[PDB]
Amino acid sequence: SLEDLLFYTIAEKIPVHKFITALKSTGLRTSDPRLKECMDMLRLTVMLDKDLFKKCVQSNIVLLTQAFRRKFVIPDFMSFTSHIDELYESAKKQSGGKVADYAKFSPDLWGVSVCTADGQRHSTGDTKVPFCLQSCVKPLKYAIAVNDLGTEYVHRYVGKEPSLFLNEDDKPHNPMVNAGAIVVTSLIKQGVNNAEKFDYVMQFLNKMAGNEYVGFSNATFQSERESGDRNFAIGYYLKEKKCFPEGTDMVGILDFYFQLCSIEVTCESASVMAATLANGGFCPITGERVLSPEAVRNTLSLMHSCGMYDFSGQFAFHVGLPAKSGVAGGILLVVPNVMGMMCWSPPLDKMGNSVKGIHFCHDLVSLCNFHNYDNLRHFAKKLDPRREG
Amino acid sequence: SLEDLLFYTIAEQEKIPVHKFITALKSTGLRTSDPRLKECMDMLRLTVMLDKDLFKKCVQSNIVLLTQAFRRKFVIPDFMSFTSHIDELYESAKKQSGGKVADYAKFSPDLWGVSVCTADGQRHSTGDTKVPFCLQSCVKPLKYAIAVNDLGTEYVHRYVGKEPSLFLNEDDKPHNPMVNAGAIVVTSLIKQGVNNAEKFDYVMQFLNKMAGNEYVGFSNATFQSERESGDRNFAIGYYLKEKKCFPEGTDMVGILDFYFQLCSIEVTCESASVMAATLANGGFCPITGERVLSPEAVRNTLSLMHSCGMYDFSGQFAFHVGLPAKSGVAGGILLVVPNVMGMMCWSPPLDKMGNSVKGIHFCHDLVSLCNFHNYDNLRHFAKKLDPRREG
Amino acid sequence: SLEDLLFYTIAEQEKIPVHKFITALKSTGLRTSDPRLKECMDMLRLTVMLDKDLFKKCVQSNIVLLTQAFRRKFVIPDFMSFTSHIDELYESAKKQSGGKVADYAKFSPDLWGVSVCTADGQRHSTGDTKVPFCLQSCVKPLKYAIAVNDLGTEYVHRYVGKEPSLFLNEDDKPHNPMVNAGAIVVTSLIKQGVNNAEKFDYVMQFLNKMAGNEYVGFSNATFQSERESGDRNFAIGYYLKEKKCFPEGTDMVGILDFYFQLCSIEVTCESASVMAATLANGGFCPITGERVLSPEAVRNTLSLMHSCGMYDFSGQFAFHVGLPAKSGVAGGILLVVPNVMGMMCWSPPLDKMGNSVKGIHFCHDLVSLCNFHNYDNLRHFAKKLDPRREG
Amino acid sequence: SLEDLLFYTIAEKIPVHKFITALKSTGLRTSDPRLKECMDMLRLTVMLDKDLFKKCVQSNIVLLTQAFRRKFVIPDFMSFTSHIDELYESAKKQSGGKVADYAKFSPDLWGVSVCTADGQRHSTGDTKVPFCLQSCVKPLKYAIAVNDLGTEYVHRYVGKEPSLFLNEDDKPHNPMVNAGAIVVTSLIKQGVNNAEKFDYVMQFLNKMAGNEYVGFSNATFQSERESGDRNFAIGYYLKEKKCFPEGTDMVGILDFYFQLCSIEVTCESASVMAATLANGGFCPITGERVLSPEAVRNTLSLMHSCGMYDFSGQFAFHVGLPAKSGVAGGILLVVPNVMGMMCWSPPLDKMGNSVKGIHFCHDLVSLCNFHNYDNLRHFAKKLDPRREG
Repeated sequence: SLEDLLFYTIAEKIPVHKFITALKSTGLRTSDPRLKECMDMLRLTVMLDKDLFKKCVQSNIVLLTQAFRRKFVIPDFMSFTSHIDELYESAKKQSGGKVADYAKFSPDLWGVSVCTADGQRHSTGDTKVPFCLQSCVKPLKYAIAVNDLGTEYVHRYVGKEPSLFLNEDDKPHNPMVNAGAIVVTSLIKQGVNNAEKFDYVMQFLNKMAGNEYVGFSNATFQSERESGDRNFAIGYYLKEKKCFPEGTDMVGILDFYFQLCSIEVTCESASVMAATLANGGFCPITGERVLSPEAVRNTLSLMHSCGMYDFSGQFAFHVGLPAKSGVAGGILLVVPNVMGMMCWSPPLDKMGNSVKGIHFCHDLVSLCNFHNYDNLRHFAKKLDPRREG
Repeated sequence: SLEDLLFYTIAEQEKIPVHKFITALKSTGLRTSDPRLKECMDMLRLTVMLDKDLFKKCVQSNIVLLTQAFRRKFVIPDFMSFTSHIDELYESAKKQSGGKVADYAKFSPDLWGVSVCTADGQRHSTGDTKVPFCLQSCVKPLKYAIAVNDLGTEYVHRYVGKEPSLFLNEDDKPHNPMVNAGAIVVTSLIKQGVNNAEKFDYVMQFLNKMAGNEYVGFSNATFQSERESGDRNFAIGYYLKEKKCFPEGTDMVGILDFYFQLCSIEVTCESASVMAATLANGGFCPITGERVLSPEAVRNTLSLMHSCGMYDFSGQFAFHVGLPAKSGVAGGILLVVPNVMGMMCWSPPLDKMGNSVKGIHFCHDLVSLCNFHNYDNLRHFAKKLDPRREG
Repeated sequence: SLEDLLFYTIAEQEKIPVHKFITALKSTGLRTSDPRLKECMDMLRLTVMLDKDLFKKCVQSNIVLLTQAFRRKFVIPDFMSFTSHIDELYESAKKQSGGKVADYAKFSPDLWGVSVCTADGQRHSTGDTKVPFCLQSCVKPLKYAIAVNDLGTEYVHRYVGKEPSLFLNEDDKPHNPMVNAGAIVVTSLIKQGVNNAEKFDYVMQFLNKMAGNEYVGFSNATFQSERESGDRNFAIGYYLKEKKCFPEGTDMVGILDFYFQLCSIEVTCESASVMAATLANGGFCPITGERVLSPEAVRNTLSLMHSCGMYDFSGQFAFHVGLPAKSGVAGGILLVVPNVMGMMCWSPPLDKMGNSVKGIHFCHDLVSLCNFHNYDNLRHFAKKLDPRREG
Repeated sequence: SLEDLLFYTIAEKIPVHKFITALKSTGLRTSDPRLKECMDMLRLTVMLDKDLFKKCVQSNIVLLTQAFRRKFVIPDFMSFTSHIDELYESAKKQSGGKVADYAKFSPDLWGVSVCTADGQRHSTGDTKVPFCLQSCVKPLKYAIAVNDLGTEYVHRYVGKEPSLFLNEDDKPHNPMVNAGAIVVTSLIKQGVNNAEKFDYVMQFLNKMAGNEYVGFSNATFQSERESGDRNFAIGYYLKEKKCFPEGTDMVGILDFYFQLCSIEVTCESASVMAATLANGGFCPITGERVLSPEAVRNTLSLMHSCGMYDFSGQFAFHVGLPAKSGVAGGILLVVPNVMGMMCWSPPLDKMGNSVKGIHFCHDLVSLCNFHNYDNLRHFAKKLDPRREG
């Protein structure tokens, strides 16, 4: 039987701690939601045997086996993890950039979290501090919209390419720019009032993050409606051009838009969000299906072309990964079929992207064959974390 | 023993006819003419029943590969079913009879062909895949790969930009190598110093390598037609000369002539499909096993195909198809599906934006069907089918 | 004696009837209601035959001008013939029945009127010149003149540009005061500090001066309509607020409301024609003799009318007509012929570019006929006729 | 009789010199072509009397009277002339600018010539040196074209407004830019070969300048075909777009275009050209009709909008006069109904206009009410040279 087979794999009686260290090794976290029952059993008890063991691991056997038979998308997780630490310390040195002077804390924070498509977790630095999604949320509400309404409908209102405000057919160029994000906001969960629409998006972000940290920054929501002249301008221009769905309260939508920009996450929780996008719309730490593959494909496409503001082409060329930056200092990054990530560092460059975060993404792809158009079979001197030795 | 084990798997009882072994091999998708199969095929022709021993004698040579092929470890294992899908898509697009043909081309509006060469050498064609047509702008990715391979990204991009689009961008570089201006600057970096005839032979050599040595030709008829309406290109040429866009000591009128030549290069669906596959395959020609391009050159070529490869229709195309491709005014669409296969679709009648009507139809169809989109998931892909899997 | 000499020139033998003197005066183009003629007309009404003495008693007052008028030293001396030409042009354009009316306006497609006031006070109208319509964008030159007159070119152009055309130019100033953005910034410089009702009264005062005190009104109907579709203007308003385009401590939503108000101001062809003439006349209202505008303000207003006054049609218009003008969505075209006269043409139906169809027709016609083009020659003007001359 | 009346006007016997000084005073030049016979008579002879006088002045009486009865467009010419000298010395101080590094002489040359619509002449500085028209010729060949073919026809090929190369209807924006000047060149005198076309334009420029200096700089013609890559580029682009008239040799037209750019003039002769444009198409020193009023109106219009390159709007706003600058350092300037001018000074500004020349044009209009939209009746503190005291 599997838990016998596995009992031998890990033994030659078993000391409990010695099984925990074995597990964390595979990349998994003790807290893993899919590992609940097993941890519940172990928490009813310090030295297992085939009967005691089988008793606990029974309910989560398929997963535990796949982790211990090194069948995760990244077999040598410990090795891959120390490279990430190298990349982190390397990007730490880069001390350029200005903080959003309108943000107001320390320019000495920096964090990276990884969540594989298999649930494997890693962090370095300030990964547990909450910060604001800002523009990092634009791909998310877009996914939500398409998930609920579908490509066809959603792109009656917004465009699908890069760049003024309005494209050929008088739609905002795409939903990664404010004009387009504002429109997309007006499509989500119509009819109900804003408070309820908001509760709904928060619920959706919760599934996306496997229920890890998602919060809200009223401080930020106030600064946004505060300095939102530019955004109000766009709003009226959109109203005038009849860009919204019938029966829309435009001033209402802007207010909604600002709340969404003030949603909080951490490197860790966000990395899980990113991971769901890596993973076909399935949240990798709960196994729950959150987004239609169609919403995920569309989101990854437009992140690719339009995710790093003015720097999107340079980025697509040298990095080749769907990412999305935001003004609080985040870079949501997705490596399809492998992992999702969240990089956070307050100081931005001219173009509005986290300086350290940009340094990190470049280094990452220069190291491993994660570039969209890297070949998995011949890739020169890069390394492939997906392979054993 | 490896050729024993395989003898047992194909032998049902202690002698195999030669036609039965041949017929089992064909279905795996390989052609008998496969270059990595030459010795084996020689040995066989030099003889009608093999025993464990007379068979060992004919397969030992290319055994690693004969194994992977019979043990269905190819990139598309059930190649026969995948192939019937290609034919359905082909027939589906054969119906779409829109579009106007280029009028500078004197070709049948009812020519239409598709060829596939997988990253492993598996072949399939259907329709007019043997006729030769000119690459035209389809050549742009190829010669850009050649440039970056001989000179390296850094140098080649001192002279040409790397992004979509008044002819020149901010740094007074043409926008990217997939537009005429960019293509003319790239043309000027290849094989510097030596004369045109040689630069040309040199590229043709390189194309032959990429095509695994199948048909690469040349159409003087077209090359003359090109130089007799290259008013817009001469303009570009003079403007670039003025903005100091070429390397030192470039003869611009000569580069323009070299560039008309390259557009006039000929291929067939089948040979082009092999070229596409070399690009799909990290630089190795998949039917010769030979390294042709630095993977750095292949990544770049692909990047720019995805973003500026379909003329004004690139954005729509990248969103809906998500595959690097390049079209040309002759009716050709070079298509690459990274890690899987290369393709070439040829149908002369173009739509409004300069792309083959049928080739375009076919490309959307292909991705509706299989999870080949750049941003499809290999685990969860809803209703699409994965030709890389078994059940 | 001056009033003797003139008595002799109009007296044919030693007593003049009053109706004969009146009838001779009318033909010179003056109206009896002329403000610089008031005392003379009072004296006359206070009385039917004048002798050398009872006439001296009624003309001494405004004698300088009565002289210039009877001695044909006006800017257009044979005013009666010039007037019949205006009517021909009027009738010529009355035939042109193209164009759509603004649908935000509920006016007869068959309303059409033209008024003339020369730099000397000579008046002529024909068609519906008594009906009141809204200035709309026709007000833009006026309030820009007011700005530059109260504040001076240098200041006013710290806030708005001075050239034809993404809303903002290089220096992040609206392009020019004749487009909505420019107009909204200008609106924000006038009468700073005090409240809107007063700023408004203040402008109306200034318009009354410019119109020699003839009809300036206001349409609340329109002002309400304007504020109920000012989505595009509120957008401009927010964008300007963001780019720090206003002076210190401007209330933007209030400026936008003030600006809708100014668009809703009412005039008639006749009163507007006097305004136009003040602009034609270096700033002096030609029927009151009163200075209303610095000539520095008048030159600028005119410069910008010539270059950005006819919406997207300014370049064509300046080439073919060569006269500063401004149109508005109500159907009005403020026209100035420097040193000669001002005009106002009103016909509600607009063409594709936002200009009155008949007003446009009429303006080209006018310059076909007379050498009034900015760049016609006063000596050699081929087949055109000069209304400033005698034979 | 007129020459009696005039004899008294100038006497109370007449010493010949004393009549010459009297004449030059009115603004006229002794060499005046319309004063030929009179000067011929005086040159058959030193102390006239009514018989002797009448004898000489008879043939040119109408003109001489109009000059001596101060009936010229500028009555107080001597006064107006010293202001011009003020303006000249004022602009002389301004020592910025770079010379066309591709031109190659002294950045210390500077000249202004005036020719009134009445023949009155004045110069200061280097007004007798020949320099190249360069772009200053663009309005001239345009006038020629329209004179011979008419507005309707000529604007089938070129535009009439400011700005890439091609406008809405695929015509160059206007003939003051190279693309448009090249087209206009292809319209002039078709059929005949270039040498003959050129002879014809030279003939036309001769009438325009009252037969004053017009020459040709082969040195310049060679530098032009030399560095003409940009121009060749435009040529092919124009060929491709079918912008030329049927049966045109495009490479031929470019060569023609370069010759025209190498035509020489002086401040003095050019000022006469400008004067013909001021004067309705009549050459003011010969009385000859050279250009249709239609060609003159059109030329003045497009000089107004497009004559000073990028600086055309600034210029139109602050100066209000039709002008046209050229890269050798000329500014052809026209004050309609009054005078024509030529300002020359090698050093250019960023935009390509003579620095001193720009200084001069601004000062000129700030002084006198010559601005297009100045009022001749109320004009504040400017002076009106057209009026007596």
